[PDB]
Amino acid sequence: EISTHYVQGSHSEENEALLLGEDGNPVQKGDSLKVVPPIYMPHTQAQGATKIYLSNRGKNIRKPLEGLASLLKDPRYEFLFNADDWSVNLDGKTNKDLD
Amino acid sequence: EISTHYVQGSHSEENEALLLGEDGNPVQKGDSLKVVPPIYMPHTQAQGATKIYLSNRGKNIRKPLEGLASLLKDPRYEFLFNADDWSVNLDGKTNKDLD
Repeated sequence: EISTHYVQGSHSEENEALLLGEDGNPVQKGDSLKVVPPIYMPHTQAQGATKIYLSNRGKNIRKPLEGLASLLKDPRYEFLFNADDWSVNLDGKTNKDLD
Repeated sequence: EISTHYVQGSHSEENEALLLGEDGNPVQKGDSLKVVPPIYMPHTQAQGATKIYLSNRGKNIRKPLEGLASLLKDPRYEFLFNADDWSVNLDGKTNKDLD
């Protein structure tokens, strides 16, 4: 819903128009275990610069996603989202089960 | 949202088309601590004179910004916006902290 495709018309994930640094690397690639969101190039399709059009697949649930992001970093929900032996990693694997 | 760019197509901040005075200096460059806004040249890119285009990046929040400015110039909200020692400078540095 935020990251913009490098080319208009198509919203491919591989065309993420992120904000790159002087060296060439993006300013903020983004993390999954951490809740930092990725940085993206500003949406602008005017003359002079490349045509940047925002993704058209985004829904209207930005506020609930922001609320969930705030909740994820709250240390009062460790028992829910960060269980010791029941923490689900990226690929969906748990150290122990419900037994 | 109100100032106009000196070059059409792009709205770079370095292309601000501020209405200059007879002597050469701008009539109203604007101030930050003071809530006075800068004056800009009229939006008219017709033939005969130089082409000046309006801002192409502004949102639709002119009314809330005017309300915020009115609140900022209100002496009844000093306890919020102009606290005694916890005033914030332009670079974001206060005399004291929350402790």
